[PDB]
Amino acid sequence: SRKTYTLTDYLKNTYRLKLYSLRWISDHEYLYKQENNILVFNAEYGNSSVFLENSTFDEFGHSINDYSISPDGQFILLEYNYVKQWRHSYTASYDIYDLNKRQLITEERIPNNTQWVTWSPVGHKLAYVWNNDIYVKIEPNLPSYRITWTGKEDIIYNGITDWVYEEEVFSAYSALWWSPNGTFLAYAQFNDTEVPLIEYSFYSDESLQYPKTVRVPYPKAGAVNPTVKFFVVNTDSLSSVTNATSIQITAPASMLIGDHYLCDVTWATQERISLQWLRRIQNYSVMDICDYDESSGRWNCLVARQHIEMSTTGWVGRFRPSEPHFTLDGNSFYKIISNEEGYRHICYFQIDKKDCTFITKGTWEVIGIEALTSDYLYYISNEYKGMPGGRNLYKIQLSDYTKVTCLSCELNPERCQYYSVSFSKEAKYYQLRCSGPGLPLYTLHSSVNDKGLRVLEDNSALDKMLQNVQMPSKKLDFIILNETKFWYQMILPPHFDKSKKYPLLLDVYAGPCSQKADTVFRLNWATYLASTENIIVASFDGRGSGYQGDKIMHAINRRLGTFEVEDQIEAARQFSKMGFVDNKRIAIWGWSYGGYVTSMVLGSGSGVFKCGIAVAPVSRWEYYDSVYTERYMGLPTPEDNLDHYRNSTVMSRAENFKQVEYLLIHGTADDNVHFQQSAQISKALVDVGVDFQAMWYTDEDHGIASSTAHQHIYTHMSHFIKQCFS
Amino acid sequence: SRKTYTLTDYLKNTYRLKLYSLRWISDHEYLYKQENNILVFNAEYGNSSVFLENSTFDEFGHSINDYSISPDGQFILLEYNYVKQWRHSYTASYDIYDLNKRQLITEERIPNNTQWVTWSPVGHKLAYVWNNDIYVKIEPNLPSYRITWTGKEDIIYNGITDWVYEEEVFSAYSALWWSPNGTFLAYAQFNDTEVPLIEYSFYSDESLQYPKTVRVPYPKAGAVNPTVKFFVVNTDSLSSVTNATSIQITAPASMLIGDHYLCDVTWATQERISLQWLRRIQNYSVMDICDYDESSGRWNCLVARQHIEMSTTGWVGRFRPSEPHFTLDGNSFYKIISNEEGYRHICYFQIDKKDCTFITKGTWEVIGIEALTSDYLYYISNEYKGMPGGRNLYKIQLSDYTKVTCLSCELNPERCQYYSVSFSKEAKYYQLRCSGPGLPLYTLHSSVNDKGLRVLEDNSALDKMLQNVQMPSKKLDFIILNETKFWYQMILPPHFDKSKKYPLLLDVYAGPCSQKADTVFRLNWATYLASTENIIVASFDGRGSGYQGDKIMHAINRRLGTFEVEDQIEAARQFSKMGFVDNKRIAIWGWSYGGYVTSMVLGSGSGVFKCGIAVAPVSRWEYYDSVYTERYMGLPTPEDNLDHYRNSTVMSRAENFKQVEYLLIHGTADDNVHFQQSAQISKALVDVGVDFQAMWYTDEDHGIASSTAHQHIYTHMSHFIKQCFSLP
Ligand SMILES: *[C@@H]1O[C@H](CO)[C@@H](O[C@@H]2O[C@H](CO)[C@@H](O[C@@H]3O[C@H](CO)[C@@H](O)[C@H](O)[C@@H]3O)[C@H](O)[C@H]2NC(C)=O)[C@H](O)[C@H]1NC(C)=O
Ligand SMILES: *[C@@H]1O[C@H](CO)[C@@H](O[C@@H]2O[C@H](CO)[C@@H](O[C@@H]3O[C@H](CO)[C@@H](O)[C@H](O)[C@@H]3O)[C@H](O)[C@H]2NC(C)=O)[C@H](O)[C@H]1NC(C)=O
Ligand SMILES: *[C@@H]1O[C@H](CO)[C@@H](O[C@H]2O[C@H](CO)[C@@H](O[C@H]3O[C@H](CO)[C@@H](O)[C@H](O)[C@@H]3O)[C@H](O)[C@H]2NC(C)=O)[C@H](O)[C@H]1NC(C)=O
Ligand SMILES: *[C@@H]1O[C@H](CO[C@@H]2O[C@@H](C)[C@@H](O)[C@@H](O)[C@@H]2O)[C@@H](O[C@@H]2O[C@H](CO)[C@@H](O)[C@H](O)[C@H]2NC(C)=O)[C@H](O)[C@H]1NC(C)=O
Ligand SMILES: *[C@@H]1O[C@H](CO[C@@H]2O[C@@H](C)[C@@H](O)[C@@H](O)[C@@H]2O)[C@@H](O[C@@H]2O[C@H](CO)[C@@H](O)[C@H](O)[C@H]2NC(C)=O)[C@H](O)[C@H]1NC(C)=O
Ligand SMILES: *[C@H]1O[C@H](CO[C@@H]2O[C@@H](C)[C@@H](O)[C@@H](O)[C@@H]2O)[C@@H](O[C@@H]2O[C@H](CO)[C@@H](O)[C@H](O)[C@H]2NC(C)=O)[C@H](O)[C@H]1NC(C)=O
Ligand SMILES: *[C@@H]1O[C@H](CO)[C@@H](O[C@@H]2O[C@H](CO)[C@@H](O)[C@H](O)[C@H]2NC(C)=O)[C@H](O)[C@H]1NC(C)=O
Ligand SMILES: *[C@@H]1O[C@H](CO)[C@@H](O[C@@H]2O[C@H](CO)[C@@H](O)[C@H](O)[C@H]2NC(C)=O)[C@H](O)[C@H]1NC(C)=O
Ligand SMILES: *[C@@H]1O[C@H](CO)[C@@H](O[C@@H]2O[C@H](CO)[C@@H](O)[C@H](O)[C@H]2NC(C)=O)[C@H](O)[C@H]1NC(C)=O
Ligand SMILES: *[C@H]1O[C@H](CO)[C@@H](O[C@@H]2O[C@H](CO)[C@@H](O)[C@H](O)[C@H]2NC(C)=O)[C@H](O)[C@H]1NC(C)=O
Ligand SMILES: *[C@H]1O[C@H](CO)[C@@H](O[C@H]2O[C@H](CO)[C@@H](O)[C@H](O)[C@H]2NC(C)=O)[C@H](O)[C@H]1NC(C)=O
Ligand SMILES: *[C@@H]1O[C@H](CO)[C@@H](O)[C@H](O)[C@H]1NC(C)=O
Ligand SMILES: *[C@@H]1O[C@H](CO)[C@@H](O)[C@H](O)[C@H]1NC(C)=O
Ligand SMILES: *[C@@H]1O[C@H](CO)[C@@H](O)[C@H](O)[C@H]1NC(C)=O
Repeated sequence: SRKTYTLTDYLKNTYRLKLYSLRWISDHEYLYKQENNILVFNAEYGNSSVFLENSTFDEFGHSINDYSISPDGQFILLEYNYVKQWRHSYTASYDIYDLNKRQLITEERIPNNTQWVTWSPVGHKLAYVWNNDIYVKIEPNLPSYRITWTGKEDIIYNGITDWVYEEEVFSAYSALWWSPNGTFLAYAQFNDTEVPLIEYSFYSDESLQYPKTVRVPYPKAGAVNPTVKFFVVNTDSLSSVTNATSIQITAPASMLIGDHYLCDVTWATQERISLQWLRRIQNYSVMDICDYDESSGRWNCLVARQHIEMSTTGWVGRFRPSEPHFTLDGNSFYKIISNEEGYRHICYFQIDKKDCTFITKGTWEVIGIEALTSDYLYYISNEYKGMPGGRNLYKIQLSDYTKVTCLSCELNPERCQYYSVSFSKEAKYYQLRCSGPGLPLYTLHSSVNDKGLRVLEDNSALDKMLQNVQMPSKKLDFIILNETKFWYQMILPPHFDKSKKYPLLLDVYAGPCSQKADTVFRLNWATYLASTENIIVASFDGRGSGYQGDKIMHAINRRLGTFEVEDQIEAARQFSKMGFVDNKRIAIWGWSYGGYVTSMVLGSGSGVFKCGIAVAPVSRWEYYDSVYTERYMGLPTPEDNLDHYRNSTVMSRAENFKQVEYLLIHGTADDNVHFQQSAQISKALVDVGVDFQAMWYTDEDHGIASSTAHQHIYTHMSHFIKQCFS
Repeated sequence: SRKTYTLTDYLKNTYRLKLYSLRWISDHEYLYKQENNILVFNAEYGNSSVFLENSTFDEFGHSINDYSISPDGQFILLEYNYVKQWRHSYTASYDIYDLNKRQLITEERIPNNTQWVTWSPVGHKLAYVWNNDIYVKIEPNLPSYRITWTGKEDIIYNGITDWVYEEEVFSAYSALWWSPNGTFLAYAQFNDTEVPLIEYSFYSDESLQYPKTVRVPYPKAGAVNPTVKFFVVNTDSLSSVTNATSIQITAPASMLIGDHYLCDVTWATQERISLQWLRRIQNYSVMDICDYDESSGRWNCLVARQHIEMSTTGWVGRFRPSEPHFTLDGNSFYKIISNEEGYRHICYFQIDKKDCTFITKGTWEVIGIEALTSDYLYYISNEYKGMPGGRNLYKIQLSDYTKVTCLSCELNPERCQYYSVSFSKEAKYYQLRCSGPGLPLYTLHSSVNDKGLRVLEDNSALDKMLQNVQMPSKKLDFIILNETKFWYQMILPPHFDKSKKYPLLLDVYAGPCSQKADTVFRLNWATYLASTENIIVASFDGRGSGYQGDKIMHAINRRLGTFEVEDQIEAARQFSKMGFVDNKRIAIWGWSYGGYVTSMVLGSGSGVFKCGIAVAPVSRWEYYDSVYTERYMGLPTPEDNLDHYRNSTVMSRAENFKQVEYLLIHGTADDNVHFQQSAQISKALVDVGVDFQAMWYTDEDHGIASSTAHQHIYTHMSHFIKQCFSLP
């Protein structure tokens, strides 16, 4: 009855989801990138015009992998010679096209190997980083003003983050923030002088005679961290005969007393900036609010105007303290924080008042604040139907907190229970993005009355393609572990029959604040497994899970490798007793933190799992980065948590691996979870005489995403899974 | 009843081959260590006495890894804190024990982390290397004299070899040579300033937070090679000048013209030293004979005493130029070189006459010269029965070369066909060591009449245990191709039945001058595969193999990855034709050069082999060291042999791997055949979407010899072979 969704369909991307990536250029229009050009759309009516046909550069001489139009609409930044570095970082060459004269700028161009570029928020000023220093161009074709002169590879970073700040703090390579109208350029400076370097071989193409050694400043748990400083420069004052003057904003004293991090920067007004700092022991943070002083020329951060955010049950924030949303005058702000009961809700602050007022409450949480107007605060939460894995857009009336309206819950309940949003500049319009449980649905709306203007993309095409294939279904439900309920999902094989017994694969991650049971529609490996191999692929969110309150999330505080691994086993245990689950054929697999939990479960002696696959797993927390690890584990010292750091390794369970079939996989050029972690696991298994399966991927990183490697690993894992299940 | 030889038997070393390791301290006595008490024996009567009691060093605070008694036997060097490095090199701590006063010396001790220590050949002088510099101690308790000040980590090596000289040039770590009576100390100096570094991670124990990066000066094919200098210093002047001058002996001009190597150094007399040099293009070699000029205090090498040795079809020597053996007076010497018929035989040289006189036969080869007396010259060869895989001890009468006697051939023809020997200091006695085809047998003889004095060890214990197990058998024979015979061996399952069809595993190496078919008795993995799994494990010595003449050994000159590979495929076809092999279950495996061949065969498209396993394989010759690679391949340049370098990689045959089951294994800390080699193979396979099996071994080197790692790899390979053959 029709074909199934095969491995090749997945690996070759036969059935592709359509998207609608737009970028608002004002409160009324937005740009829409296409294959052959770029169009500007009028949100009110839906009509459009061509901004440029790309063919404008058919003879540019280079392949452009990205365009960036000045908020001005007068210039286009052309990026090419792209070279990826870490998850967000990369280098590239840049050319600027002057749209006024429709001519490429030939003078004073951006240097090759530029690390980062960004237009100012309003006109056409540019700030970029080259060789670790900051540069500013007031006009696209004029000479640049050198802002910093201390940049030095692997030592001093100006305007860009180092490895650990890029990955675990800002999730970005950029370390510069323009003020609202472009007057000031704020930036951070990182000093990795005493930060140890992780080193690993990179083999490159066959033609390279000698392997090269990659070295990157990377702080593992307890090691020396990079230090940070913050500055602000006035881009309207830069001379040309004189060096630029950058003003530093330091302290707070409660932070300077020891190791700390800069964890958030958000401008409040044209002359007021907010900064959030976090102590190395991540259960205490402080927000400073600094104002410019023309007469003194400094940036003053009045005490009494700062706000302390701490936690007695765990760390601060889901992954870091939340971003504040300042009112128009910048005298007050809204921000998500953990309420008295441990659930995250919106709290309303006055910049000089100590206590804030929660404007939302209940046993559910706010995911994020998306827009703020004098009229309403728009946000996304999982309140609807009490489903932690679902998400809807709401608006709360700032004059009457009793008037909360769900703007997406009812649009199409059967198809849409998971949304994300994108508001125009002043929130006059918003694009809704439904991503499950049905096919993605993109729509446009107007805020004044929340009218549904039009459908932007409904994936009707794809829908017609899948009706011809035996697709699996998704069951989202829960089980109860003494008092508390925990959710799980199952990707079910076509024509599922509870009378029949199916082999089950536990797909796991389970890191702090993770969520693997949700209402999102996915076309992945699990789809193939259930559709072609008739394997049920389950996922479970137990202790440590997010979006359900701190009682659940902080349950594994200072105790990674305990409750989240046990709950994973407990869940698997209840699944086996279900009846439509063959208890003799149950497997488990995960990537990264998921590889860690997979490995820990397999070495627990549960006897529940037959086989398991660990990809790029963490094996012992002392090998992982400081920011992430310490957030949950504290410091690896005897005074603190060294004992648990030593009790939660994978290698300590080696002996228990004699009862299962294990497949260990890792990319040799993994800069995140070092290949070292899996090399130590295999050595421990060898020392105990445990046979297992292994696969290394040379020169692949944490994503093992090169086209051929991606195909190889899934092909290799599939053989392993069906071999185990047959 | 009666069990077979199980994997565990092999992995747990249940059946052990007893040995009899002795050390001659004179022409009449030898030392024999019994794990606890080191006693000394009298060759003549066999009576012994304790030389050093068991407890003598208890409370030492350290475990003695090894002992070393000085020539005059007055002192003993205690080696502890051993830390292995490469194949022969290792660092350690040392203490000297005064036997004259039963005192442990505590003054001016040898430094910790000392790289190498050696007694003078006479007396009790000492020469050691620390931080790449040479130091000399005239008296065990007195302060040392520094000889070199140029020592520099990974840059300048004094008295010790760099990586490639240790592994490929000398097959030894030490780079210093005391003169016979100990007056002079000769040494070489290696400058690796311009030599590229191979870098790889070493993870160490779990406790190490950040992995260490190992970097070793290692010249790959065609890269810059270390340069060498040779010096000779007079140690008897150390206590009179403050800074004794090291006299340099350079040239030859024919060598200085371009890249070269110092390949051998041996003293001829108290004042005569011979040096052998080899051009980077290893088809030309020169030996200088230099005499000390008591007048100018310099060392001069007369050109009339210079001996050239070149090759028109291949390289010089089996792996390098042959070592000379000088007559007592140093005016003439013997040396193994290939004759006009391509066979390696011993010829007699006079130091100032260029034409040498061959003293041995033809259709076979001399393996090595073992001892030289005024009367006879003793050597080992494979002449007996025309079996290239057998080894026997002979002796030829120096005054009449027609008089040659075999001393080992007839001792026990059924049990012994492979011998090695150890002569006493003046060749008055000698121990014979038989290693196959029966169980090892050690005997002691007196050279006067070659009379057998007694049996030192006959492995009677082992013999008994084995009569209680179904052991496999071994067949050694040959096959004829293009009218040339090629030898092979097969380890046959118990109760072999030529009427049945057995699965077969081709055990390969096949490197230049290699020999995998011989008479040696072995208790290894193959023993288990045959005995327990009933699999036939075979080996074939094809073109390129050694001990059979240059016609066969040089067949692969400048052509690695060809004939040698094709011949292993033919061997499997030839074995199949024998009628007792299952055409559907033929596999192949190898280690190192054997991994390269296994891989090249699996990617050949033959379809003779179902599955294969490659351990630490070479994948492309441009990744292997210069000395070994260039010897057979020349330079990887377009003007020379680059085309074949590029045409002989394993990666270029990845597509062909879709039709076979492949298992690739490699140690991550392999300093010899770099992990890089397998890393590029796996990547090539991933690039064409071919599935395969893999296993890396964290921190294991080329030997993957750690106890746990050893048991693990053989256990893993067994699962693969059994699964491939549908066993058990
Ligand atoms: C080992 O071999 C290297 C060659 O790679 C030798 O290094 C070379 O040493 C000479 C010393 O005469 C250097 O020349 C000097 O260069 C400086 C420039 O900084 C100049 O001021 C001096 O007047 C002189 O010309 C040469 O640069 C250097 N080459 C390299 C690549 O380092 C080294 O001496 C050898 N060591 C031994 C113990 O043989
Ligand atoms: C024992 O004698 C040897 C041989 O003379 C001494 O070695 C030599 O020592 C000098 C000075 O330490 C080395 O440096 C030289 O410096 C000059 C001037 O800067 C420069 O022009 C030369 O190129 C060289 O770098 C010299 O290279 C070195 N030569 C050798 C063969 O080692 C040694 O220092 C003496 N030991 C004692 C304790 O006096
Ligand atoms: C980046 O951060 C560095 C420290 O992590 C700053 O530096 C400071 O710390 C070093 C120690 O690493 C001090 O000492 C250095 O010099 C002495 C003497 O030469 C050495 O003995 C010592 O080992 C260090 O190499 C420096 O004195 C100190 N710097 C200053 C200016 O006092 C570094 O300045 C900083 N860079 C920037 C741009 O902020
Ligand atoms: C999209 O079209 C509008 C004009 O649309 C028409 O007029 C509207 C009032 C309404 O009746 C629609 O149904 C009609 O189709 C463009 O508006 C013009 O914008 C330019 C500058 O951008 C301005 O000079 C004109 O005065 C505007 N016209 C009107 C009537 O206001 C708009 O520019 C179009 N957007 C794009 C991206 O093409
Ligand atoms: C081994 O024993 C000999 C003793 O030899 C004896 O006489 C022989 C003719 C023969 O009958 C043997 O069986 C006898 O045991 C020791 O030889 C002595 O050596 C010392 C010098 O070291 C010498 O001064 C003595 O005269 C020798 N003894 C005789 C009788 O001549 C020899 O030392 C013993 N070696 C060991 C290692 O124990
Ligand atoms: C960035 O480099 C490009 C390419 O130049 C080459 O590659 C560089 C990495 C470096 O190795 C240069 O020496 C190479 O020439 C520059 O583009 C120009 O390209 C033309 C032809 O392709 C060449 O004749 C020019 O010399 C190159 N450079 C200049 C200044 O003309 C590009 O200009 C460089 N970026 C900047 C800001 O100059
Ligand atoms: C701006 O500041 C920079 C950094 O101090 C100055 O540049 C350095 O000037 C010194 C002295 O001339 C040179 O030795 C360095 O090579 C320069 N570069 C660096 C990175 O230090 C620069 O001179 C200053 N310019 C003005 C106008 O004051
Ligand atoms: C961008 O913001 C800056 C800072 O508020 C504005 O600059 C100020 O302009 C006022 C004029 O009303 C001056 O009195 C201040 O001295 C300026 N401050 C500084 C630091 O220069 C600027 O006007 C804003 N830009 C625009 C286009 O409105
Ligand atoms: C933030 O974390 C620190 C460190 O875990 C807490 O301080 C420690 O608390 C434990 C008891 O819970 C004591 O044994 C230690 O002596 C305390 N100090 C240190 C340096 O470890 C601190 O209480 C936490 N803050 C909050 C608000 O809970
Ligand atoms: C062994 O070493 C030398 C070998 O040259 C012997 O000969 C002496 O050598 C030195 C040169 O180093 C000359 O100055 C002496 O004249 C040589 N001796 C004679 C008698 O001419 C030396 O005799 C031997 N030393 C020992 C300890 O045996
Ligand atoms: C040893 O082999 C080398 C191979 O490099 C020979 O080198 C040269 O001479 C050959 C014969 O005349 C030429 O065919 C080669 O092209 C040339 N090699 C180079 C790099 O130019 C060398 O002659 C041989 N020596 C002997 C004695 O045969
Ligand atoms: C309660 O549930 C948790 C996890 O669901 C489990 O670890 C624990 O044993 C149960 N009982 C108690 C008293 O905590
Ligand atoms: C060698 O090292 C040990 C341990 O550090 C030390 O006790 C001993 O004195 C050292 N010996 C020498 C000769 O330096
Ligand atoms: C004949 O050539 C060699 C012997 O010279 C032999 O090994 C081979 O099998 C035969 N044929 C071919 C094509 O090599």
